[PDB]
Order: sequence, then structure tokens, then C-alpha cells
Amino acid sequence: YRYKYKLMRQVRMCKDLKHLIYYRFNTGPVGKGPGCGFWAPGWRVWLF
RNA sequence: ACUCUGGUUCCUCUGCAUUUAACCGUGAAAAUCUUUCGCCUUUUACUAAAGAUUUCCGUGCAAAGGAGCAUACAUUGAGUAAAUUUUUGGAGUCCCCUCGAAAGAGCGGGA
Ligand SMILES: [Mg+2]
Repeated sequence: YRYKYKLMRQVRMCKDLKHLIYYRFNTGPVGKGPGCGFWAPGWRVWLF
């Protein structure tokens, strides 16, 4: 971000996808904490 | 009877994918310029909207050439195989009057 502050656009978007993914992932007995490994949405952002 | 060609899979070149309601992309970046908002003692890197252009990751089809695999001649464009009322298994023949040298023609007449 130091060398390209517009990259805050993608930083925000991966923060937004994490909330999207986690709150559907962490449902029922699956609690808070590590293990949410659905890496594909976040990966795509950085390829674009 | 004519000329027309082996299937598949892959590589690469060339051309085209504008009458967009909308869509070569059921996905989604970056830049430049112009303008308008917000940061700010400046510039860069920025905010977030508009308009105009670019680059980049990709897409489709046609056509040509080549490279691998196992193997088949047909088949495309041009063009093949019924004696019972309505058609293709005979209601057909023959003979007088008329106009005209000539040969036909009248819902002509007769067997
Ligand atoms: Mg100065």
C-alpha cells in the first residue's frame, strides 16, 4: 500500500469477502477462530 | 456417368468478431487526459463520481500450414429407379351431308 495507495481498494474487498465467507462458514458448531480455508475469493481479487 | 475429401488430438500464423437495447468476458483490473467533489502548508502516492481514450488477463469463429496417434470409402457441392371407374395397359374403329383441285371441320348424323 505504501507504493500504491489505490491498492486499498483490494484490501477492503478481501476484508469484505472474509466477512462474507466467515459468517456463512462459522455457522452452527463451527465457531470463531482459524480454519476457514476457502481461499478462492480472496485469491481472485489479487489476480485481477 | 464428374471433381471431391482419410479420422481424430495438438501447435502456430493470418483474417474477422461496431447497425451493440443488451452479450466477443453469466467474470472484472490499471493507467492517461478533461472536469467536479475531499484530504493538504508542495509534489508523488490519493478520495469518488462523470466524460473521452489506452494498456493488460482472457473469448469466439473461419481459413491455411505443420506436428502426434491409432486407420477407413462410403459420402458432401452437382444429380436415379402399381392391367378393374379419376391419368401409365384402349370406348376403339368404320360410313354419309357440307366447304373445296388439294385436306380437314361442324356438341353434324349412322353401325
Ligand atoms: Mg519548490
